[PDB]
Formats: sequence, C-alpha cells, structure tokens
Amino acid sequence: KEIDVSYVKIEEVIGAGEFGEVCRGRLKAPGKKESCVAIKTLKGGYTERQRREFLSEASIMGQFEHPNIIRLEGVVTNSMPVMILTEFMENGALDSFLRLNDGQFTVIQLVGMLRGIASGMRYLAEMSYVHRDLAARNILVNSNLVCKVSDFGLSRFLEENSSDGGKIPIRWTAPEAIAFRKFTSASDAWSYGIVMWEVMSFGERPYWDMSNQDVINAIEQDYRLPPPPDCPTSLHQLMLDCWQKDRNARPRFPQVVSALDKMIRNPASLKIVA
Ligand SMILES: NC(=O)c1cccc(Nc2nccc(Nc3c(Cl)ccc4c3OCO4)n2)c1
Ligand SMILES: [Mg+2]
Ligand SMILES: [Mg+2]
Ligand SMILES: [Mg+2]
Repeated sequence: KEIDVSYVKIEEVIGAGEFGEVCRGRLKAPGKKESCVAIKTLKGGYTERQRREFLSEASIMGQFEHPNIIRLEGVVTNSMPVMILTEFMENGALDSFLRLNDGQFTVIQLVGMLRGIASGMRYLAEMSYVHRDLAARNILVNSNLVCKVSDFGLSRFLEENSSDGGKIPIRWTAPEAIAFRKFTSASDAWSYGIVMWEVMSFGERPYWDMSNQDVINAIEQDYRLPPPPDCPTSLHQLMLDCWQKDRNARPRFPQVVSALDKMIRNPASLKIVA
C-alpha cells in the first residue's frame, strides 16, 4: 500500500537499521483513526538493487497477517526518503528488553512470550516461509509484552552465492543448515530452541565467548547449551528437543505451541528446576 507522505509524521529516531534510520511516528489516513507506527527510512546514495532489497521486506511482510507477526501499514516509494511503515512495538527488541529487565519477569510471563513467538513461527511454517534468522534480536515486544516476529527477506546468505542477505548466523543455525545450506522450518525449530535459551537467560549471548567454529565443532561433538539459571527443566527439555541433530525428530511448531500451552495451564510443572 502506497502511503501519501502527508499522512506520516516522524516523531523521533529510535534505532538504526541496515540501510538507514528507524523512527517512531504517526500515520493518519482519511477515514481512519491516527495510529503509532515504526518507520524505516532509506535516504540517498543507495543503488537500485539496494532499494529493491530494502523494499523486499515490505513485500514479504505484506504477505502475512497474524497477531505475532509484525504488521505492515505501507510504504512510501514516490518520494524521498523511501519508507516502510509498520505497527509500533514500544519495547523494541526482546534480547535488549530482557537484559534491561533481568530477573524482573516471572517464568509464566517468559513462557507467554515464548508462546507468542512460537505461534508466529507456526503461522510462518504453515505459509511455507522459512525465516532463517530466528533470534531474540529479531523479536519485537509491545506495551502488553506481546512478542512478534520480525526481519523478513529472501536473499540467500553470502555463503550461498558466488564464490567471489549477510552471513549465516552461526550460533542460531541448525547444523545441517550450516553444513549444507538446507534451510527448512525444522532448522527454524533449532533456532527457536536458541531463542528459548535467550529468553530464559534474560538475553545472554548463546555460547558466550565461543568462536563460530568452536560452536560448530561443539554441536557436532554433542554439546548443547545448559539450562539457564532458574530455568524449569521442562523448558530446557523442549530446547533439547529443538536441538536434535536429526531434523525430523525436532518438534514442529504446532507441537511447540501445544507444549507451551500445557505448561501455562499446568504451572506447577514449571517448579522443577536443576
Ligand atoms: N532498536 C530499534 O530499532 C527499536 C527500538 C525501540 C522500539 C522499536 N520498535 C519497532 N517497532 C516496530 C518495528 C520496528 N522495526 C522495524 C523492523 Cl524490525 C522491520 C521493518 C520495519 C521496522 O520499522 C518499520 O519497518 N521497531 C525498535
Ligand atoms: Mg532474515
Ligand atoms: Mg537478518
Ligand atoms: Mg542472568
């Protein structure tokens, strides 16, 4: 949806993206109430290929409609700067939000966040969309702590193209996807297990200071991240299930959501910790 630039007011720069600023603003279109939006801008100096890559995120987001997937409002392409407008997520990225609030949300709250992410992923997998960069930094959080998946793009990773979309995010990536570049919803399930660990650790870095090659070798040699402090064993076991070497043995997203719903209904089960 092309948005008339007169309908947009930019209020404040709140972040930096790959191609430009991220801003908070207001969108007011005839016949509709004013709403808060996030705005990504692309200013001058870009190639047309870069413009297409920037806008491809809008095209992809616009294919989706789900309460746990970032909603596209529209784009501005007939003037400069070029913009993508979405719903505004007041609390920003989950990893940083959790680090700010370390130890300050309950296990049930954390499970609800994880449930929202899992529902978003359930939807994407149903749509045959493989995310490929599922990480807490790509989850956005609103004022009511609802978590939504962000970061959409279909460009191959650098390792998939010419000998001579960025690099594969090794710490989040399933071993077969690193080895063979076969990205599937089952490799996203591996990534989702890593997100679980990030959330239950209030935004710690997966594998601490281990090098990328150290991580690859460790996983091949059966190492898996340990339960975060105070993490319910049932949640850690779901992580381990997501991290099965055999992709076909990992839970699919409907099963992940089911498991989390059961936990929420049976909160006593979350009391067992190592
Ligand atoms: N660290 C931050 O940038 C930040 C800080 C505080 C709040 C938000 N909030 C926030 N809310 C919604 C979206 C985004 N970022 C974003 C994304 Cl991820 C994809 C596409 C797009 C965006 O804005 C419009 O077009 N951000 C983002
Ligand atoms: Mg991506
Ligand atoms: Mg990415
Ligand atoms: Mg800690």
